[PDB]
Amino acid sequence: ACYCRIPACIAGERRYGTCIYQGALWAFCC
Repeated sequence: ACYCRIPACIAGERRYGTCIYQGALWAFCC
């Protein structure tokens, strides 16, 4: 499953792009 995370993805995940969500920037993680 994919999630938005600050400031990076958690172990096991990979960063696929960026989220713009509620005025902040996030790592898009899958």
